[PDB]
Amino acid sequence: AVVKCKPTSPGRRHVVKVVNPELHKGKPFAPLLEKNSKSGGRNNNGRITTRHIGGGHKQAYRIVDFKRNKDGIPAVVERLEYDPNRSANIALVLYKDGERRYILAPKGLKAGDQIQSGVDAAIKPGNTLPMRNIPVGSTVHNVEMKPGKGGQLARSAGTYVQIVARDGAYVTLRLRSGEMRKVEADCRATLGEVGNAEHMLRVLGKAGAARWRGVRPTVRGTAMNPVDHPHGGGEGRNFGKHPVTPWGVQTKGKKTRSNKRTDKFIVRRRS
RNA sequence: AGGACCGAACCGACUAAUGUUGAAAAAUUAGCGGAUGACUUGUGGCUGGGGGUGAAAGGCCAAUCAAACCGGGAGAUAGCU
RNA sequence: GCUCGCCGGAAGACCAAGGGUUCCUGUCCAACGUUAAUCGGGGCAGGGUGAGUCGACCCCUAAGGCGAGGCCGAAAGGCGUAGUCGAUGGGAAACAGGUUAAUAUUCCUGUACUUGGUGUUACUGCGAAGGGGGGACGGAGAAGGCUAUGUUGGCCGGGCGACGGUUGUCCCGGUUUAAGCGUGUAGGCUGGUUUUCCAGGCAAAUCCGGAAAAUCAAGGCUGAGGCGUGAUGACGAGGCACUACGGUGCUGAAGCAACAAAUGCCCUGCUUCCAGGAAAAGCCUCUAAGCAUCAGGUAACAUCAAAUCGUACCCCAAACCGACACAGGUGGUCAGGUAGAGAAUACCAAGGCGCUUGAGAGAACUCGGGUGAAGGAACUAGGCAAAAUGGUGCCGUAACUUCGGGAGAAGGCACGCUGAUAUGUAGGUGAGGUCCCUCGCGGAUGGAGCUGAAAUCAGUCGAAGAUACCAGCUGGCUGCAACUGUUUAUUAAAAACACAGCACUGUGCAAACACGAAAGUGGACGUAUACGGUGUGACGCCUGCCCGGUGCCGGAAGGUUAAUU
RNA sequence: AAUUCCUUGUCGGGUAAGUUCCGACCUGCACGAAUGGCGUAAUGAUGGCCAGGCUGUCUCCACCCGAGACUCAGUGAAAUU
RNA sequence: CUUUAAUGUUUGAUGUUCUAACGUUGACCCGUAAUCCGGGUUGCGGACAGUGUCUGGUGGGUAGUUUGACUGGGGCGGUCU
Repeated sequence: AVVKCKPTSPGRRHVVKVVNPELHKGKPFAPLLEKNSKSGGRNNNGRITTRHIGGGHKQAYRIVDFKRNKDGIPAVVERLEYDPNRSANIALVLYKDGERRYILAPKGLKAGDQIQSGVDAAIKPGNTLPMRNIPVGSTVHNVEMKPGKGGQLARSAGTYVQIVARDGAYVTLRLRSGEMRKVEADCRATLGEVGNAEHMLRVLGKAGAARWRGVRPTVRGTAMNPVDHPHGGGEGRNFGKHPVTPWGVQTKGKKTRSNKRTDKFIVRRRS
């Protein structure tokens, strides 16, 4: 739910929280936990490869099952849980055989509801079926791109994919980015939209909030002496050159897609 | 409840005087700021020189930084002293 | 040796790190000590560090490192699998007292305990590089229940006062006692027991998980403290003989209660919040492959073993880092008394010091401070500095405002001591006693004693009652930046850098991008409500005209145009 | 105007007297709308200005307490030449 | 030997399709009590992609260098036969 904190302090006038009581107010399922130590934007060589990353709050990894290959065995939702490693919330489900697993939580899922995977599953939100058996004009999430590896698209808070057509062993999709992609007509997809849609209306409010997320401050570059950045310096605020990345790339329109390996599944890239 | 309030430890270093072959190759005294947090601290670890890191000052990288230090090319070259 | 003065959340005591004999004793004084030196952290010699329980080694791992093969790479070599190292973390066990010139939870006395090996006996399904469980973990807040400890009283011993008073509501001191064993409370959590079935846990499983029934509601786990035991002991103020006044054997009284009470224990708890909170082993269970009048397991007793290294001393400092016996720097632990909100401040206790040149004189001038006639910022670049303000409670409190603030706005009154209300109140604590009982560390009743505010009235001293130390100057107009923050270690803390927010743009995942000759890694065990880059910089009303130029994104008819031919 | 050369712009405010400050005027040498424009409560060891209190800051110094200076003893440097 | 159409042959351009090269940071099995690697099976792509040699364009991202002299100081201007 949406709620705006009160201006009891400078640092709360603009903070906005996304609260939800349905989430489990307790410890998570340990057997599905894994240590996730932070890196800091560095690599095996120790060099900062991705800037603006460091610190943040400790996190343990919740092993999520994006494949959903347990077919013909229904599961009941035990409880909704909070996962820091992603924006959407997850759901601990209990299979009839006694095995529990985590999944992404669709829009209107609850605790106690049932879901089933496979080719003979029902057409309801939260179910997983190969897109071959999904009608056209439907809406799915956690879409696979190659059969067997697991969902890779529409995994975020409120991201959904819409199926537009089915030509052969392929199907055409419009992703949340407006792009029009095609994938094999056997890649499993999960019905419904990921439910955290109020995650975008959130407001951190203060700088320290972004630092809890493991984010580090962003220094522009215009105040970065010429040795450090192309924009560099100058007496005052000159900036009389083209906007450019560090390492010299435009950043203001220049397209940088150079795959040329797929180059078949793209139809309506965007805009 | 709070990057909330006063204020010690703790962390800093705004003003002044002293000191300036100093007690000290940046301190002392008197006041000053933050003080549940983008806080602070111990231990150990990673990043190596046209590179690192940098809430960015051309700042820091062993009292040394507009390209560290040791050795070597090297008895560089010096129409200048 | 008698005094004086200083620290006393240390300038005291115990450690890590680091140093490595500076420790103790004897002896010496050239040099070292900023002076002398009989002294010394100096020289010389001798002596000193005693562990099954402390720590390390050892078992388990974190970040990370190395890395058989392997992948990649002109060579060197780089990345990395299985694995192996790696604490700053997890993992069995000792307390008190006494003792040496110098060591001790290490020696001695007493009382305990833990993990293993072997053997006898009795009863036996044992077994893993595997499965599960557990270990296992955040921040803040909230009390309650205890203790450490302290105060008073009582008890015991001593004392009757260098000057008035002092046999009394007088004065001084002591009033300590552990681990462990046993008891299982305050209290926290969880519903238990039995039978059957099952796509799960890489196969199996009596374990875990899941489903279905009957049957009982009481079963259990965890748990500070207290009590008892340990303890007819030990220690003990002080005695009595030795007594070189350097010191020894024996003896040694009381050894209770109440109140207050922690930041520490119950508490790895409870409650609540988002930023959602290590791993692995030991340990508890499950069985497989396997072994069965075996081997092995369990239980009791018995016996043996528990090695090796460190252990002195300093450790906010003269012993470590600073070239010095240097106003510096240095992590953790113990945290008394009076007043106080307090770990501030003042004065003190234990204890430890007076800072390794002194003596005198009492000029200018300098430094650090104290007071000041009248005037009161006339000083000065500038109220620089200094002076001033300063506490609790009550009344009261502006424009403006994002309605939270502004605000401790401003400003005003009252603060002592004594007595009474009340021979010490309200409150808090709570014994005996009575009653109850599942007879217990119980519940109720009961209120002794202890403890003790705050206010009112009255009276009273002083120039002055927040009397010391401690301890906001205030207000008004205004620029810039929203704010908290960050920065030029060592002349610049700012209007700069960050910032939440906004926008443009790129990126469909083997993502863009970045580090890399490459492999590969990061981004991310993420997937456009995401990530990267750029600029702007809370919020609020808004963000206008121009695509010629440069760049970017697109597009076509033609022209020009590389290697090649 | 953190931007205004001319310039102490002009008027008014405040002062006995105000190149600074405040508020208006516009002739903006050379503001201007996310290298953002105009406002903005709160905040700030921020810049500037005016008041009350306060004072040895000053008129104008005076006296006093201590540490040095001075003298004796012991030890015993330095820049410079 | 001036000339043009169905075939054979030839190479060259486009188009559709296939799989055997190649790719696979898809699935499963084994080495193997191993998310590396390799092998195998299968699927998806598929002669594209990608790499090598050559070549055009772009290229302060990174380098090595240049940027004169006279001169009533230098610069500016002017001059240099």
